[PDB]
Amino acid sequence: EFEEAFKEVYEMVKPKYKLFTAGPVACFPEVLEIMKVQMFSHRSKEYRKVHMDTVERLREFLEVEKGEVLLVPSSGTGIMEASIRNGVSKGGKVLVTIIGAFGKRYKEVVESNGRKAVVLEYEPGKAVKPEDLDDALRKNPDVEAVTITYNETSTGVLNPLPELAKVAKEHDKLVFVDAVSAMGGADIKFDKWGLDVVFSSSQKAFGVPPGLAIGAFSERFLEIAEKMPERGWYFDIPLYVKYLKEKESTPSTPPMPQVFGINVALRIIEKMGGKEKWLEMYEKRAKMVREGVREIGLDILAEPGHESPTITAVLTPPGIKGDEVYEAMRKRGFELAKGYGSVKEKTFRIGHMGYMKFEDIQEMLDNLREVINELKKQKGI
Amino acid sequence: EVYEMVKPKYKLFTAGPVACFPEVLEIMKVQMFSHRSKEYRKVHMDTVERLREFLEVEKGEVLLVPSSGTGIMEASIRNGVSKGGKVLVTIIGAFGKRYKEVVESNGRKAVVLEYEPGKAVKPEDLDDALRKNPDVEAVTITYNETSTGVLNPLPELAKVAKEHDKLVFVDAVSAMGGADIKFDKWGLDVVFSSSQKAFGVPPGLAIGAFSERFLEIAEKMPERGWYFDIPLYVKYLKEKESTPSTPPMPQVFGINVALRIIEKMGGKEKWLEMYEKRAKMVREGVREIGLDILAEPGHESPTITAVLTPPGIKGDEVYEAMRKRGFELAKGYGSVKEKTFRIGHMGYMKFEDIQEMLDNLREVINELKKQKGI
Ligand SMILES: *Cc1c(COP(=O)(O)O)cnc(C)c1O
Ligand SMILES: *Cc1c(COP(=O)(O)O)cnc(C)c1O
Ligand SMILES: [Cl-]
Ligand SMILES: [Cl-]
Ligand code: NA
Ligand code: NA
Repeated sequence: EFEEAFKEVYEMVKPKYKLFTAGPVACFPEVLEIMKVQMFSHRSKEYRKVHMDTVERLREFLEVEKGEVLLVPSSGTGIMEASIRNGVSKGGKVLVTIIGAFGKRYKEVVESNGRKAVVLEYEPGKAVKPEDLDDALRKNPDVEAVTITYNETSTGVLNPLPELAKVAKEHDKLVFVDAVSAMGGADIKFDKWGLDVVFSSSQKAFGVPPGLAIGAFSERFLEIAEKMPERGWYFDIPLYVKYLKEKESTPSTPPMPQVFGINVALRIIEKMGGKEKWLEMYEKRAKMVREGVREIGLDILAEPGHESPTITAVLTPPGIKGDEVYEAMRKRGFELAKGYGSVKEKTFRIGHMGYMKFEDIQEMLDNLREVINELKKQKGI
Repeated sequence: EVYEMVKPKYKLFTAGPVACFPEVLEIMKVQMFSHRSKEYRKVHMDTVERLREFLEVEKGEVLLVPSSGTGIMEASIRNGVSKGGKVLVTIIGAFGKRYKEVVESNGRKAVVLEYEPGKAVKPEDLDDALRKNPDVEAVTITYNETSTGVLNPLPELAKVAKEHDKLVFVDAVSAMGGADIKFDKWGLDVVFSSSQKAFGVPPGLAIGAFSERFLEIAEKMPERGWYFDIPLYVKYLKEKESTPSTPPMPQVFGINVALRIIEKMGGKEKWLEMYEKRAKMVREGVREIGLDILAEPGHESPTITAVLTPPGIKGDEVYEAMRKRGFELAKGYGSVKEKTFRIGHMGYMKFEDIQEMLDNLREVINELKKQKGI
């Protein structure tokens, strides 16, 4: 009846580019289709069934048996905040490992919530070393938890989580993991690696629209949380666990479309053969992108052996800014990602998450080569 | 596979989420892109601007937040009330109780002014409560209590609060878009809503409006966090025309479509009159069946009605009975979930759909009475 109301907004949001973004990312058509289904009550038997099926699929995917998996109505950073209000004493110290922009965000989340942050920082492109963590924990024995950015989206680096988590546990510390750009793209074995908190978002490796956060919490974390004073209501983890058990839903209204979308995404992974084959696909995309930029004669930021399977930070040739590549590719129909953080000018990024065909990547790379050559000639280099 | 579990199977008269317009559902499936792109910044600001217009906000700030409405309920407390500070929480239903829970769980103290389900807060009672509670920093008001179908006299209540120089926090989750709101004019300091009620958009997004006074306090408020740091959201809106973290883009697009629909129908005035017309139709419809509502005279909600079931009949029975007829109403909520069931009148629903729902409700009531020997 109000076609024009729809058409007016469509003109602003209609598909314009082939997406190689850092999040949100291109969603699979099956996911987009479920996003338009009519709503109904989140307290209904119909919804409770879907909410729980999604949680079950995530417990399987994340290999969680002893801990709890929750769906939260917020972006991933919501659980980042939750980890601090629930698992660290007021004024308590947190050893925040920083290898990029999001490690810095965790620090801000720690401090803004009344906790203290002890930093172990590296230059963009480097990954945290287990030996340095052990060293840091040695001289900072009063810290209660350690945060690890599994996949640093600003640098295209994947931290060696298993080994880092091992070291943290040897010091009997809580392990908090920001896996926003890692979950669904890099493996996570929650119980086995001894993680206490891991969180992610719907709009990265899972290829679902933004609006939902996914969290997994250990028994150890939950025991501390239920006794943690003034942790609030919106991110009261024990409250969420109680609602999941009793009402098979969330305390407040959940982002239903995104939940349906994640369920579809999990079924897609199952259809293709399971988690292993899905992660294999991600590694093949990453490889193709890295090898492709290498052919063009460009270097990447990530140190060898720690390259991200979800995104690559490419260093621009001398005299060219990341923004210039971003804008030039857009004019050719390709949306990459601007550099982020302290390397925003010396790099641009290429995401390889969500709906992405190998042929589209190849086409993107051929256009990038021309963009690079043209910018060089343009500037006389 | 998933479509089977979520496919449409009921005519919706829910308490939230609600039935969304076809236009809104269609925009919900558009492909995503960066929330840091020029394309998204344009849509984010257009939506915020249409909301500032709708809410009549000029001096304050309007924000879109990645959370359900309760998220801003929490934000109001962490940003506008000193730690250990006192808040006068007015309660007339289940959600007033939630605000109380949010106040206490965040380390603040709640002073309660509570009424039995069906009643509305009286400006005179609020005035007396405030005189006896001088240390109170803010007053919370549930504009539209969804569990009882009651609309509080916000303008008059906000008036009293300001007379005592208190901050005015308003839970308008089931009110915004269904009952008028004049932010600047009424002196409100915080008002928040969700996408899944009167606006008829899927859940996942929260809307908030904040006054200069509130922001001044928030900026100096220690340890208010990051996710609900209002001044941070204002800064990102101003500089990045987006949110600090990733926003629920589909729902933002949906709210924009919804606001354009309101415009195309004649504007806010005509939209609100449409809501009152719908509510009046439901109230007379149930009263014609021989039923009464819970809301006290003059405080009937334009978005939802709490209907008292006949003696011997539970609200749940009517809910399940209607479901078998293809109609989805709402179970009673709170301490009256047995004596009442609810009929929401939000989102997409033609007057004819309401009539068809009312006719089936009549047969359902008689069928229930008959099987119960009534
Ligand atoms: C994208 C991202 C975040 C923020 O996720 P949101 O959903 O916007 O809150 C945090 N950490 C990392 C590593 C990310 O890539
Ligand atoms: C539905 C409702 C809420 C909660 O809204 P959410 O989006 O689920 O957080 C709060 N208050 C009232 C009056 C409501 O109707
Ligand atoms: Cl609810
Ligand atoms: Cl961001
Ligand atoms: Na602009
Ligand atoms: Na602006």
